[PDB]
Order: sequence, then C-alpha cells, then structure tokens
Amino acid sequence: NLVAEPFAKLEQDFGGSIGVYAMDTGSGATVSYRAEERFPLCSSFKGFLAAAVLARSQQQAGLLDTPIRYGKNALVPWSPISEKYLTTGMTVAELSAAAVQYSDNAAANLLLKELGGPAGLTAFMRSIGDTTFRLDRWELELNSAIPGDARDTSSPRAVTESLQKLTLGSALAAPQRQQFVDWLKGNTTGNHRIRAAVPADWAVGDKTGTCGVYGTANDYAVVWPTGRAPIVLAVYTRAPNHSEAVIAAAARLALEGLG
Ligand SMILES: O=C(O)C[C@@H]1CC[C@H](NC(=O)Cc2cccs2)B(O)O1
Ligand SMILES: [Li+]
Ligand code: NA
Ligand code: NA
Repeated sequence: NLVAEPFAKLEQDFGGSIGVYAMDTGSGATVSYRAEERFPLCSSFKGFLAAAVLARSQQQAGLLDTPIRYGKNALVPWSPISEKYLTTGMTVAELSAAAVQYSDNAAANLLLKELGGPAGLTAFMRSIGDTTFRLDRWELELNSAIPGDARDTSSPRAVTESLQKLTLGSALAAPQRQQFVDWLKGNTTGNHRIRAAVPADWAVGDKTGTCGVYGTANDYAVVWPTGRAPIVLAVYTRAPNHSEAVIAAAARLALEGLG
C-alpha cells in the first residue's frame, strides 16, 4: 500500500494509467506499479529492434556495414535521418542508430523488413525469454494505441527484464551489448523523461516511445549511478480511457524508493 500510494496519486492527477518497474542490479531491490499490465510499445520497440539486429551480427559477419538502398517509397513522417541520406542510402548500423537515437520511422521499417517483420522481432524477444512482448504492425499503424487492444504491447516488467538481459546480462555478447548501450546512451529524444529524474553526474541510456493518442507515451532506461550498480527501469502510460512530466515524476519516485 505505502509504496503504491505516491504512484496512485500521480496517476490520479494524470488521468490515465501509469506502469512502472525498476530493478537495482546490485541489491536486487525493485519498485513495481501496474508492472504486469500491457501498455502500447509505440516507438520504444525500436530499441529492441536494434538489439535484434545486433544479435544477428553475432552470426552474419559484416551485417552492420551492409548498405541498404532505399527509395522515396520507404519514407514516412518523422524520418529525419533517412530522408537526408536518400541519395547514398544507409548501412544497417546507420539505420539502427537512427531508429534508436532519433526514433526514425523509415529506418525502423527497413530494419523490420530485414528481420522478417513484426513476427521476426517478436520471435527474437521470445528467444531471450520475453513471453510478453508482441509486435504486430509496422510504422505508422503500430501507434494507434486503441484501448484494450493487445497488438504492439508489452509490460513494464517484461520491458525492463529484456532491457537488462540485453545491456547488462547474457542475451548479447559484450561487443554487441556495448554497441546497444552506446546507441541508448546517445539517444536525443529522452531529455524530458527518465533523464530528467536522475542526478547530473549519473549516466543514462534510454529509448522513448510516443503513440497516436495524447497520454500514451513511455521510456525505458539503464541508469549508471556513481559508486553503485546500474538501475534498469521502465515507465509506460495509457491515455485516460502532460505525459512527459508524469513519466519523469514516476521515474523520480522509483529512484527515490528503490533499495
Ligand atoms: O521516441 C518517441 O518518444 C518519439 C517517437 C516518434 C515516432 C513515433 N511516433 C509517431 O510517429 C507519432 C509521433 C509522436 C511524437 C512525434 S511523432 B514513436 O512512437 O515515438
Ligand atoms: Li549537472
Ligand atoms: Na530487471
Ligand atoms: Na547481454
């Protein structure tokens, strides 16, 4: 009751639903609020998309430097990086950086095609032990965030657990893990979310998502505090059936409550 209460109040003022899961990888302590409920992934799937690309780079030499030629037909709104390199194309690594750090939509669709679609990414997440994640559609359709629709959703706990496995754990080898960590560390889209909740001399890598309904948005992150083990956490919202401030505030409560 007591730990739930500040989250329940934040949710009440916000008007919709919030879900939080945070793990201290040193002590094993956790903070949980609606952590097993489903929320739309929105663009936050693009982080796991990059990790799946990296997994394939353990088995296919040269994958990351492979150029992908694409034309104008592959572009969709919010593709700031892939619209600039239309003449030269981009490599798999370049598309992955663009998808993680700018949430580039065309880059995300191109990488999904490479992995065999939403079904292929979902299969990768199953292979690391995530039985909750599901991606069903492409950009932009996956952003619809229809209340009660399980398509293109996961839970805060499953997101955090998979993020931990892929950045700190055993689901990727060190060179791939370090590349994923570096892409998350350089993200440009998260400066009002979990990053707004952390002390300044701590380091953060994160991936955001923002869906097609105001009030449906999210962020997950690995946080490296000074002098203690990393923290992994995820904060997701669903519009009532503003968002950035709520995500930051929930992240603050998590870091403050966490053992
Ligand atoms: O990383 C996110 O926080 C931003 C990212 C943008 C692409 C995807 N969103 C859409 O295309 C609609 C949009 C909302 C806000 C800007 S564009 B996504 O779900 O989220
Ligand atoms: Li600072
Ligand atoms: Na965890
Ligand atoms: Na790993």
